[PDB]
Amino acid sequence: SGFRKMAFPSGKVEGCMVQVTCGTTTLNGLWLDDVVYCPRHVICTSEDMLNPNYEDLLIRKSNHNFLVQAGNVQLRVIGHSMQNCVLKLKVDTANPKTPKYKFVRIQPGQTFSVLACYNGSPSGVYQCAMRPNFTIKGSFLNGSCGSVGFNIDYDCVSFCYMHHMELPTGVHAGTDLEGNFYGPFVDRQTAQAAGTDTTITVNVLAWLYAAVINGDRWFLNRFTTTLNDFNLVAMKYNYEPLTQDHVDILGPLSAQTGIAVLDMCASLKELLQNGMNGRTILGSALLEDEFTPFDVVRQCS
Amino acid sequence: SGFRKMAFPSGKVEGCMVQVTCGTTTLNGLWLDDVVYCPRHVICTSEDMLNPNYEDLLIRKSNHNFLVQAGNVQLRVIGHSMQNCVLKLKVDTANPKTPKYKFVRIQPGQTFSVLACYNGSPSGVYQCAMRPNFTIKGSFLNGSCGSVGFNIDYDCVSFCYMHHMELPTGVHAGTDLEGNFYGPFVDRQTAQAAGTDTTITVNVLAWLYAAVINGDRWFLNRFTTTLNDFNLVAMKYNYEPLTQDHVDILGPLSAQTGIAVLDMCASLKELLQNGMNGRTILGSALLEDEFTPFDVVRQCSGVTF
Ligand SMILES: *[C@H](O)[C@H](CC(C)C)NC(=O)[C@H](CC(C)C)NC(=O)[C@H](CC(C)C)NC(=O)OCc1ccccc1
Ligand SMILES: *[C@H](O)[C@H](CC(C)C)NC(=O)[C@H](CC(C)C)NC(=O)[C@H](CC(C)C)NC(=O)OCc1ccccc1
Ligand SMILES: [Cl-]
Ligand code: NA
Repeated sequence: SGFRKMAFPSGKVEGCMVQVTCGTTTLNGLWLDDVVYCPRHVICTSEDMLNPNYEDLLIRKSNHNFLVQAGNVQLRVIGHSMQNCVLKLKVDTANPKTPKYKFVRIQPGQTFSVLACYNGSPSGVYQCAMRPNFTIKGSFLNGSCGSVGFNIDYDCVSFCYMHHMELPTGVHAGTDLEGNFYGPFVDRQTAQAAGTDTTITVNVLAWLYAAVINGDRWFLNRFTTTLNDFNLVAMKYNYEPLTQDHVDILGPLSAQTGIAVLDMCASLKELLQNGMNGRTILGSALLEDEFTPFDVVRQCS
Repeated sequence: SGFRKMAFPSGKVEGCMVQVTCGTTTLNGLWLDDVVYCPRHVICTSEDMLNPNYEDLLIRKSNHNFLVQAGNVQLRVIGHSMQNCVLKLKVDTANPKTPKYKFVRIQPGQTFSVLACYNGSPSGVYQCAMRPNFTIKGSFLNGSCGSVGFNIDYDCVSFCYMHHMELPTGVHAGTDLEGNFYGPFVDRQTAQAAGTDTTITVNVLAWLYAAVINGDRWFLNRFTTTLNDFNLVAMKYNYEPLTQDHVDILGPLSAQTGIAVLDMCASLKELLQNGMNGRTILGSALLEDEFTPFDVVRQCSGVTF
């Protein structure tokens, strides 16, 4: 029993983290096989942070301009290429610690673990979710760029996020490992702002099911709702629409608890209307939306 | 910016986890040098778990009764002994992945990372605190026994917890790596309960400092209090007493933010007596007490391991 925000063990990723320095900028890179992936803005200077021409900056670089350090070992760069907003540095040695891995681009509402790193060394590991507005709510300081997000279902590391930037509300933006930003952001210091964020409804429902699995029922009620009436109410609290895909996805947790999905929607409706009246659910006084249905099944079963 | 419940990187510990099987019970062990440590109740039967005489149950056991698997490799047990509630299985091979480590016993209010494991395979990592009632609010399923808690201090892993059991409220109990239970618990399936818990005051104060450092300031006020006055409020609201040593420990955060501890205590006093008036702090509608002062300084300064 118990329910915690649980990250994947980070050791398979720790063994991939390196430090990349170009000029006076240092950040982190991800060393897989004979390639180091990092944010391409490591090649910016303080003059071209607003409108960098990355193609023009990179053609001027020599391999020896990139200083890549893996623990105490300098790696030798022997070539390079840019893919969207990620730089791929070819090195003369393959990482002997390369795990089984893949690259996946995730959808809003998905969760992943972040291994926050500075100067190529790990600081800690935590769980995040891709918000509906394509930001994440991380914990990142100066130097954290190139830190990655990942899942490790089974024995394979799925890399889904590389950190690039912080926006004015203190939230974070980045790319997949093919260098495509999540959301409309660009790796330029021109004014940008995250959209109004919303709550990941399907994830809240999953967590309410987790609460029932863990022995709590105080928030249930005798009512039900149609899907459309649920979405008309949830709208008014800045909740994301619940789709029929989401209802299907909750089917297994529904079967395990005996609570029909639309009956759980009626419970959520009442919680939005009433609040918790001094009670908690799974140790929280707010409705939690950074556990997916898959996460709940992973941790409870 | 940002502030998250953050665990230590777990790689040094992942290389130490093994599977231990005795009879029909399988749980986890910790392989360090040429010893595997695991809960002694691995030796208990389905027919005999209510009032075990562990002394007597182990002499019947011999070495090849314990099946130890590191990944897909069997380790040969060559000796066995008991220390308090932990079994020590001597194996024929030293763990080549043994990190720099030590065994430590922590105090209530201290936090640590838990590497939850099943069948010798790490499955997840999360941050916990030793509650004042000596339980932890973990997440553990059948087969999780022998999962370990730890901190990292520079390059050294400090192991502080091994998981043994679940209490009726859904909270968890275990031992240090010398086999001493935390709390007034015993390793048998007799009636036991967690005591009434309290809130870890010095940790709440640390988390309020983290909030200020991240720009959440609405709860600050002009007032100050004294240690004596605040501790009466703390007692009243089932908060742990605040000692002068706690005040000194928070000193750094006090200097950095310009809010003296007794200044911040007057904020916490007001949040206890009046509540949050609908607002949140660092994304929480409750007062969070599982960040230590060290945890806050570490995360807010980017310390690495
Ligand atoms: C890499 O380690 C670092 C991580 C941050 C968490 C500090 N990223 C950057 O420095 C990044 C480089 C640019 C070229 C992508 N810049 C930012 O993240 C920057 C904030 C820094 C200076 C603290 N954000 C930014 O420029 O956002 C756009 C913007 C500009 C002006 C007004 C609003 C928004
Ligand atoms: C080890 O994998 C496992 C971890 C649990 C989280 C499943 N530990 C046990 O099975 C443990 C062994 C005993 C000898 C300490 N037993 C328990 O933890 C047990 C709950 C299990 C069956 C889920 N709880 C227990 O013994 O609590 C005391 C108790 C018993 C009966 C009535 C009141 C209190
Ligand atoms: Cl996805
Ligand atoms: Na004050």
